[PDB]
Amino acid sequence: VLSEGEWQLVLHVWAKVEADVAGHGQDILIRLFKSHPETLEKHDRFKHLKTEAEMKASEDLKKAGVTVLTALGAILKKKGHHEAELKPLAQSHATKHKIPIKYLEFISEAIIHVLHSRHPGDFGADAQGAMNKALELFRKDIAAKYKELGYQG
Ligand code: HEM
Ligand SMILES: O=N[O-]
Ligand SMILES: O=N[O-]
Repeated sequence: VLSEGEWQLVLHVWAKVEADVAGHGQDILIRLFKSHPETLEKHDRFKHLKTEAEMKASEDLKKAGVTVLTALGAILKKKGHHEAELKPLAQSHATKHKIPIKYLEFISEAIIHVLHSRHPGDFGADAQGAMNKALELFRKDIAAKYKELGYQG
């Protein structure tokens, strides 16, 4: 559990993300791919990209970032009561895309990095700690679902 104040910290900084979902998505995916290049291999449409500029110019990458953040924002807004939203995501990520937990850790790291970089006043120790808890809970619960589906990733 997060407290209600922790949830509110999460959603307060999220509202900043919602002002420009695509640009935040671009920064987060580029951070993920630069930090953990093996992750890029999972995206057949754009796995050939090399430079930061190429990544910024890619329509497909920009769409992917919005796809992620739209889903994740809907998850966060449930304040832990997200089983229904996690169900389809676990299904595709376990059985189709095969995204291991370690990669969800990497993207969680990238999200934290970008929020700290862009919104430090809204991302002090309080809010960092609350977002860390929120993303940990997402990963815990998705991991259980993965296993239910037969995927030990
Ligand atoms: C916060 C974590 C994540 C969220 C909320 C998320 C969400 C989504 C959603 C909503 C879709 C479209 C529907 C679906 O196929 O389920 C999608 C597709 C996909 N996801 Fe994720 N995702 C996450 C993390 C990741 C990571 C870390 C990777 C790869 C390293 C990944 C790889 C893919 C792939 C390969 C697709 C298919 C389309 C594509 O190639 O771009 N996802 N994801
Ligand atoms: O690489 N996240 O889709
Ligand atoms: O709590 N989600 O499976």
